[PDB]
Amino acid sequence: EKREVLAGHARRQAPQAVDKGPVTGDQRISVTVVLRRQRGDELEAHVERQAALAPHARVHLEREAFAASHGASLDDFAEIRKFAEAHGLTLDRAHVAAGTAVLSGPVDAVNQAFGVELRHFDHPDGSYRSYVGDVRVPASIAPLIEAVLGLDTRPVARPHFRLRRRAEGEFEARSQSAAPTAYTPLDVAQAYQFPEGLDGQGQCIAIIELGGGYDETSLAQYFASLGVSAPQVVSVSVDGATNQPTGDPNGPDGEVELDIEVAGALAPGAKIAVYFAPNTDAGFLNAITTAVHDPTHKPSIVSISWGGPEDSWAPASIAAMNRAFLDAAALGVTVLAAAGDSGSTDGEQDGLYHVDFPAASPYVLACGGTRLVASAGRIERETVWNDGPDGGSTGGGVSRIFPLPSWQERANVPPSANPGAGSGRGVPDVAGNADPATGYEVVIDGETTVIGGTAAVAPLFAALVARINQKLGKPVGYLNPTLYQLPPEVFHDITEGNNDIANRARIYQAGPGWDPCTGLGSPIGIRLLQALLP
Ligand SMILES: [Ca+2]
Repeated sequence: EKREVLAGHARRQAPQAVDKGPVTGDQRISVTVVLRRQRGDELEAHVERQAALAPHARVHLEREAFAASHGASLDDFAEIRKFAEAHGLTLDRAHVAAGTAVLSGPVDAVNQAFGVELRHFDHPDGSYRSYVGDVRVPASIAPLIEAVLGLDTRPVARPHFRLRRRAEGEFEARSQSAAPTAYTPLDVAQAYQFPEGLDGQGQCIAIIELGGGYDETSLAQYFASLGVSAPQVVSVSVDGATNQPTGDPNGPDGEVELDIEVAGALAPGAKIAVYFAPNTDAGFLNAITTAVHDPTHKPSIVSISWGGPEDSWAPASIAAMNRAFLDAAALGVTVLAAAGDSGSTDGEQDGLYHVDFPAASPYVLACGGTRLVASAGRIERETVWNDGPDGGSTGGGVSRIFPLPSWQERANVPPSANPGAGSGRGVPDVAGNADPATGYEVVIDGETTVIGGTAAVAPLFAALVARINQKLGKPVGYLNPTLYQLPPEVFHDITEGNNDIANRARIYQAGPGWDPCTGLGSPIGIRLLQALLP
């Protein structure tokens, strides 16, 4: 019958990608379809509505009631199964609350079902399969499908951490005022006045990982060296991915282990659930929906240190991710994400500034990066993290996908620096120490070293939220609107520096109040808690 284009799936060949022929032989391949769901408008409105309410008197939805009220319908899954069967695909697994389904079949079947021709591509960052053109499905099913992910398997995200390269002191003079010292997460938390007497007991922090793994020896050695009891850590497999260390310190293991060590050191009473998934748009989405809707571990917080330029994703994939973050906000789950570690250009050399996703989502607490100089438990100096082209810098900027939220509009978010300007959601929301030169001591694959990157800030603040949730007795959930309504005295304002590592324009620059390098600044823990208490 007639076919219909599914919006947001158009793709031209990627820059630097080389076509290596059609995918054939017909091995079995899997994709994730995102279905329409019941009462989608009400869901968005409910969250957008609760904004005018302090998170300690709001009404969030419950996981057990969510599927029936806002999940995809069984009638719709039946139609998706009919569509699958009619094209040689199988509906392998349904996720009712999240409103998604995994379908698999030989390439010819996937090609036919979605109106694409999958091709092999070689690229400097890794070979993958993808399509050039658009996705078209039978008109009869088109209304039921909002997105198809996994057709393109290019690595979708980068873990936003960096290993320290320089540790040696100044020749004929060893001083301390910005380096070459390092901190434990506890030292940083003290500088940010995290509320004490709290360890996150009763909370579960979900940590999303798109590669690598952790080993118990590195973790045990780390916590023992701090003289603290280690948190309970469990691994969760998504789409067949598992806890699989590779042994490379600059590989995904570095991210996995720093995430656990930073969050665990500060909220050792929290259960840390680590969700492993493939590094593809489908894997990333499935890791987030699995954690957000997890009936077993029931996380109250999700920490993400992986991401990619918002323009490197298919629009339909970003929309599906954003919907999963809307679910988290509706369910009272806080989602934090590193804002990027490659400055205002986010690792792209096309002559444009780019912000990183998921940080760009209005439903995510975007975490920027600073260089922190602290001593005797106090902040002596805190500036924008910018160590140049090869050293990295905090992500930050103006989204070209998401409009400026009403709750963020009074902050000093500027128009985009790109040609044409234009308003958009400002990145980041808050910031914390991320400079490897004033980094965090960690144990990665058995060795003691120092790391930085905004990848450390998401777990740092995830632990802060866990402590605050413990004190409040109930989860704070979606915090963004609240943060922008709080008095400025709740934050340590960063006013000096810029996150431009591409040119001399000082792209974006810090200043009094909100800026596109550090957002509202570093939270002052005890003040934030006090402001959230009834
Ligand atoms: Ca500022």
